[PDB]
Amino acid sequence: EIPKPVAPAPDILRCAYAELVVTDLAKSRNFYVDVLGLHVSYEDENQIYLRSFEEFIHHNLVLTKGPVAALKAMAFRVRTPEDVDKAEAYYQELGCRTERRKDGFVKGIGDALRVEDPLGFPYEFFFETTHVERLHMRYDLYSAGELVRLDHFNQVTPDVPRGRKYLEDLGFRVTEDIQDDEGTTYAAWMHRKGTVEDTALTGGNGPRLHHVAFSTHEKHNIIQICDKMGALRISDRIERGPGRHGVSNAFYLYILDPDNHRIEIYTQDYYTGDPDNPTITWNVHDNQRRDWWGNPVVPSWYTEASKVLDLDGNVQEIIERTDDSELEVTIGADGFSFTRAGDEDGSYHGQASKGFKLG
Amino acid sequence: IPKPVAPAPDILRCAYAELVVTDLAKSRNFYVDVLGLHVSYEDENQIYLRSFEEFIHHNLVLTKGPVAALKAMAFRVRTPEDVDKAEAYYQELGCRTERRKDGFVKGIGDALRVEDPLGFPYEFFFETTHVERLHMRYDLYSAGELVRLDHFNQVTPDVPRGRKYLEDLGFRVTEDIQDDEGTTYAAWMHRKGTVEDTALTGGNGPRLHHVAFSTHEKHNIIQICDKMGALRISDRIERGPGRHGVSNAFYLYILDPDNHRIEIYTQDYYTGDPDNPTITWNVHDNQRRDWWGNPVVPSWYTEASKVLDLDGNVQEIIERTDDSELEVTIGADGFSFTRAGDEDGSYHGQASKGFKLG
Amino acid sequence: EIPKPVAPAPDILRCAYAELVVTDLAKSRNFYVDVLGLHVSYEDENQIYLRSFEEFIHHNLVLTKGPVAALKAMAFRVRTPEDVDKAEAYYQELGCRTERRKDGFVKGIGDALRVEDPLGFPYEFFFETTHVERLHMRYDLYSAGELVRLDHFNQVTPDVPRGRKYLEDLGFRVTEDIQDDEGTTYAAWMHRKGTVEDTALTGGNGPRLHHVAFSTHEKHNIIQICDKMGALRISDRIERGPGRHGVSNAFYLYILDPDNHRIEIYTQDYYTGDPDNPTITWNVHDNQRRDWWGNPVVPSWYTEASKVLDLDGNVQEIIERTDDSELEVTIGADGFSFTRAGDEDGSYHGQASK
Amino acid sequence: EIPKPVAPAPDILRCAYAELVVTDLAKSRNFYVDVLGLHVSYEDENQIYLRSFEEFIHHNLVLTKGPVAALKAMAFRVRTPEDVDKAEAYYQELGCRTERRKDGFVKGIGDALRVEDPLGFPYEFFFETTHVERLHMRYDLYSAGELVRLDHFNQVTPDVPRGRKYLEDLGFRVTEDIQDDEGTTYAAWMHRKGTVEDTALTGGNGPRLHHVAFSTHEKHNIIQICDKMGALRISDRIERGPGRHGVSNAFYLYILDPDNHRIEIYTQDYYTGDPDNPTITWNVHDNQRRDWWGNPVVPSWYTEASKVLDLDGNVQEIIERTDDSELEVTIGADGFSFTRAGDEDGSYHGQASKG
Ligand SMILES: [Ca+2]
Ligand SMILES: [Cl-]
Ligand SMILES: [Cl-]
Ligand SMILES: [Cl-]
Ligand SMILES: [Cl-]
Ligand SMILES: [Fe+2]
Ligand SMILES: [Fe+2]
Ligand SMILES: [Fe+2]
Ligand SMILES: [Fe+2]
Repeated sequence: EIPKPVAPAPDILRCAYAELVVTDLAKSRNFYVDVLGLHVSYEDENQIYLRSFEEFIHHNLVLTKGPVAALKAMAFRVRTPEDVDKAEAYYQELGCRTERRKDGFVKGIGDALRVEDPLGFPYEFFFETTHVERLHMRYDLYSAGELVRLDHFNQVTPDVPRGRKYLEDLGFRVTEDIQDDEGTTYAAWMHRKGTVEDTALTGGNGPRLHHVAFSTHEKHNIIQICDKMGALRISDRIERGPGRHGVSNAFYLYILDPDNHRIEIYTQDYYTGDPDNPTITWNVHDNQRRDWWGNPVVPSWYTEASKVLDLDGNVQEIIERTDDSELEVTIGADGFSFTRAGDEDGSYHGQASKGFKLG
Repeated sequence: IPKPVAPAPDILRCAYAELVVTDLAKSRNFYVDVLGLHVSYEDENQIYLRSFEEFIHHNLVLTKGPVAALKAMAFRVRTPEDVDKAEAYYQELGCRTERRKDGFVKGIGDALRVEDPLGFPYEFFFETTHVERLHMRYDLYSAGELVRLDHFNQVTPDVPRGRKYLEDLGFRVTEDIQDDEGTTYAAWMHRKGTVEDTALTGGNGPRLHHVAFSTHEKHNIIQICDKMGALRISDRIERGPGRHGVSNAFYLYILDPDNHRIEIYTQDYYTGDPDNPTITWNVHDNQRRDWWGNPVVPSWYTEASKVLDLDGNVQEIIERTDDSELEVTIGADGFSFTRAGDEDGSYHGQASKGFKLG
Repeated sequence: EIPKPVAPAPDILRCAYAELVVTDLAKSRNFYVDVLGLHVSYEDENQIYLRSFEEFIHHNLVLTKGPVAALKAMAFRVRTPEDVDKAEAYYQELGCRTERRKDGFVKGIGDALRVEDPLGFPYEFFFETTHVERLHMRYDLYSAGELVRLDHFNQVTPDVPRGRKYLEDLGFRVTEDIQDDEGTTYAAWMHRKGTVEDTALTGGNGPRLHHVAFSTHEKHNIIQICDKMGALRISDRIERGPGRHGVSNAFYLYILDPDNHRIEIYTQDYYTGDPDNPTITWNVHDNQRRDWWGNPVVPSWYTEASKVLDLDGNVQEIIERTDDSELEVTIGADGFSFTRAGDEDGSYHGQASK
Repeated sequence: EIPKPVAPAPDILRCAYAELVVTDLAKSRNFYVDVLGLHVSYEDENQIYLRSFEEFIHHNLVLTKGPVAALKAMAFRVRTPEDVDKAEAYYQELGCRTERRKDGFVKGIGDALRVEDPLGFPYEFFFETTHVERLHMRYDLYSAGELVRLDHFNQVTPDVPRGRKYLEDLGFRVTEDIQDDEGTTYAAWMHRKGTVEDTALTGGNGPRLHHVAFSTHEKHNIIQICDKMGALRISDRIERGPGRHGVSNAFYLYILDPDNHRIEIYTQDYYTGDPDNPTITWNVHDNQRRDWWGNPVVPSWYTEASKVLDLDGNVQEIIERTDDSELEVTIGADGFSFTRAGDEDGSYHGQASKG
């Protein structure tokens, strides 16, 4: 159990950007710029800095060339410069390794703290950032699949309750979770900015990065991404979806970048900003919890995720989950799911929904 | 099947299906309360339903009976005389016909039913009772509104044989699915200038694969899925939602209380020019049925509705001997590709996206 | 009135393309390609040939550089090559001037007949056309405002009944119209392809071309055109809309090209293919007939339209409408409209709505 | 100038609900429930408590039968019970009339403070509220025009700078505003919850309530409201729109209830929660500031607004704006607006855009 520090938590606004290490920068730029339409804030031979249509901070995604694809940092914006000091004190009290750079780790960010957090994830906290042209009314640029915001991260970690407590102390509130009737938590979603999530925990071997999520305005924009992927004959890079989530109630799509970093495209979750926002707990065997329409969750969605780096840039060693596996208990050999609680009709025993089994 | 000397009836479009249903109240709940179709007439025996933009009496007749099945798939013809032409055409084909001057179902007049050469019960009619066209009744409009009847899809063992017959009847092939060794797995064909009025799916038959209704927009289809989740009947969402390859339409397949399959469809393309370019897809192309490469659930290939003869008895099934689309794509000896010739993004002995057959 | 020929009418499939004369080709190209996203089928220093997303024939729009902006031809595809000969015999019997070019008037069209029709409009009939790549699944090209089909033309003409009967003899079926209780017809819509319209007649001084219309898939695509025009700071070229039509039930927008040629963007009218398709007549004073939400129709919509050319390329002289003016009876000083017939609440007298 | 209290401001979460006095409870029910599809949390013979599709607090709208149609309370929810204490001390230091009830003024709200604020508006602050079934996944109920959230209020007040300063001291941050080159402010928008607005000031004679705004998921849902109103042959109750706003970038529609209370339907503005969120100032003569597509703003939109009540339920006296009138300077007889700054082409003199 991760103790609550005496030192006050930094006041975190929102998820702000991810730095992903990529192996072939030109290939990755083709994906995020040509395919997905993100806007270039800056690039050179080593990095690409990208932002969403409605962003005014410098970037929402930095692609950094390196030998091993991995998450290098997941960055949260804090409310004041002094919150960066607070973050440093808070993580030092937690016994975590920290690194402070007054002029930033990446271009367009100023004073910044990176930490190896207690779950082994590389978090950044910053306030200072170079404002850029906010493109929110640049409909001359707007794509049929336009990514309008950065929405959230999702982290794979072996012990969800341990992580959840730590994130709650840091001021995130859990909006939804997935549990069973035997005490196991499989996943949790938690926010600062008043949407369903700024980050999220998925039970599994970790630390690994499950995905980064961008929003669109409307559901047809997500459909267009799928359609465009078909036209580009890269439909094999559509992992899962499109669908309606149970958890979050968002319309969603998961796609895979050239280094298999998973990207979620997301729209129309709900307001969570009230402090007594009702926490929704879904049962792990409810077949409408992940896809509301009951479509089966591909096994890769549970098993595959990106490496994460330490502050030296080396891959963090993976710690195996010992709690029950969501995959196993729902679609595995001894798995079970239901459409209606207590009804055998529309239930699935040892296989996935809709007539499929694990490959 | 030979081309008759007699002229084909001039067919306008698919118009309505009569489905036999076993429990009329449960079927009513599905078609009216879940799907929002509009009642034109009902009694203890039948429910007559129409789509939002329709002016003819109905697009769907649900008839209570002992064995769920397709009883008639009906096409409207251009003139009263075309019913006489249909009768002569099918008589020359040596098919059983039955003519009723005052119709088989309410709101249809002079009508001919035939057991066609493929074993399917076709109706041809001109005369129909017009009703209030609800197309601007936005006070009634559902978030999932079904706006038109679009097409039928028929399961039949020998696709080329059926195709040639429909071509003689004036349907024109728009798209099809073949392999490199000359097998045909499916064909789509039209009269009204959309991708299909009816379509042939290779398989044991005669069976009715589905009846399709349109929506205005893609979000309307999404809403049907969402509503089915809220009603906790997501298990009746068979396949989708998706984008089709063939037709380019956004789609969904759902199952009614008797397992009759309904497609919801939108935004296919114009085919009314006589030299409309045909499109042939390779059976192993994993974008042909779902453009996004999502797997086709095996029930989509195997399950379909019984059809009746003109006495109300079930038509006997003839087995397909040509290769099975399921088997050559997603079975244990199957394969499909994302890019022709590329092993990356290819699937061998299983479906796309990491699933095998359950 | 225009007598029915004994010669058989050509079998007309649909509206197919318009040739518009434009004064500055590069400015026109910016509007139709860069703003509206139409797809280049051919271009040179004198002409740009453009098509919609789902088209397989060579083009839906030809922009031709010339001294005077005008409609040069409104072209219908016919069902067979022999239908061009039928069109020639038909228009000759009508006493109309015709010109036949076996190798076409514009690139990508073959054997073609142009006529000065009885209403003074330059019609073209052709069958042969060069097929091109049908872009309907090219979602790598698809714009947020994508124009997917050519839908129809709309013609200003002084005597709507006279034109309507002529078009009916040619096989067009009227789907909707606007009339009053005194028996005046103000507009009619008519089709071959089984939508609400391939061409339409608006009562006014003519021959003039009121608009060319393109379809989108969905209503948001039309919204995007407006939003894009705002971002390009050319919102002054949004003439009317976006709205829901009463007539046609379509979602719509009217915009103006650099020569003030009017383009409609249109989606989601209904099927009219059955021969007893019910015809809808609206009362001219019904304030929901043109915009279903009761938004006012700006006067320019009724008064402004494009010149049309004769076969020598000279502008056709205009004949003034003598029947009542829809503008005058609805939004002019002695005009009126209602929301609910017979209710003075929601009625407008001597001005427009809202 | 309204002074900044020594007392700390309450932590305000968001706009939460409005209480509207209406004259015919059945006709108002028909509008809000049958036409617009809002969900009934509670009703009796005197009041109807309505909520949006995604709401979990008891209600977003209370219709209260009474003799004079008016805003009775615009309510904001605060972060903690102790913030209702903070509110009370804050408004007392401002010399405002206050009234606190530990068991609420309306059903479904607990300890609540109502005030006559320095601009003459009845504000309520509360934390405690009865939770109800959150209908956000009830797609069996979802309307083609579904109203999903309460988004904001908009207030008519004669002196916008004066009001703006007061709201900023209260913790609202200005996101967008409308000014001219002569030092006049015509409108401002300001937020707590990280959208463009929780309330907004429109320069005019006041206090009056300009509108209450509800969100939809998508733009087509707003189009459907218009289409439905045509089918019901009540298109005359569509005042303005649908449109794209300049200010806020939201897709919008303004309609009128049976007592002429103005309702906005709104979707797809942007995130403002960062504390250095860039302000956007529009010039009052820019014809894309209110409707981005340049559609004219009808004069009633500027002139008409709802009465508001004091804490005794009497109508607040209206104070006249003496600053320049947005109507007059843009669409009046000596008005002006432009499409492109400095371009005569596409400008309008003494008249509204589009003919
Ligand atoms: Ca258990
Ligand atoms: Cl999920
Ligand atoms: Cl398919
Ligand atoms: Cl109109
Ligand atoms: Cl505005
Ligand atoms: Fe996610
Ligand atoms: Fe189909
Ligand atoms: Fe038109
Ligand atoms: Fe507003």
